[PDB]
Amino acid sequence: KVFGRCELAAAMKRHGLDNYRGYSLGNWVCAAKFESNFNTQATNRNTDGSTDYGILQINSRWWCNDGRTPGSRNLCNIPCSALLSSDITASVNCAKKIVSDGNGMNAWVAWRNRCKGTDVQAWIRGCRL
Ligand SMILES: [Au+]
Ligand SMILES: [Cl-]
Ligand SMILES: [Cl-]
Ligand SMILES: [Cl-]
Repeated sequence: KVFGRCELAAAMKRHGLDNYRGYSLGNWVCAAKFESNFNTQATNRNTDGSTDYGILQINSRWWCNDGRTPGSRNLCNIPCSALLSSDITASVNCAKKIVSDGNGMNAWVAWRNRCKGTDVQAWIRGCRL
């Protein structure tokens, strides 16, 4: 599913992601933007042979199982394909565990590169939450 900007922002809230580990909601929406352009079915291979899955490009090297990433963990105890659902509970459960990993949102290279320090509130502009 391709979520609307406000649509995702509200789903993320209801799921507790907003101010999670102290990252304000527009940090998340910003991250989802640049990782997946809001598309839950987004998949992307990395040079190391692992793949990133879904709305937040959760990586099969440590977080989920895809059956093809050699030497890999499944910290979120889920098959990577559940990270492609239209309901984002699974990706969000997993992202909670990733951002609690010690480096916060830096774990999303794209967040650090494109959202970190910018005016994130702009991503939840005009939304009814
Ligand atoms: Au959801
Ligand atoms: Cl594997
Ligand atoms: Cl949802
Ligand atoms: Cl932090």
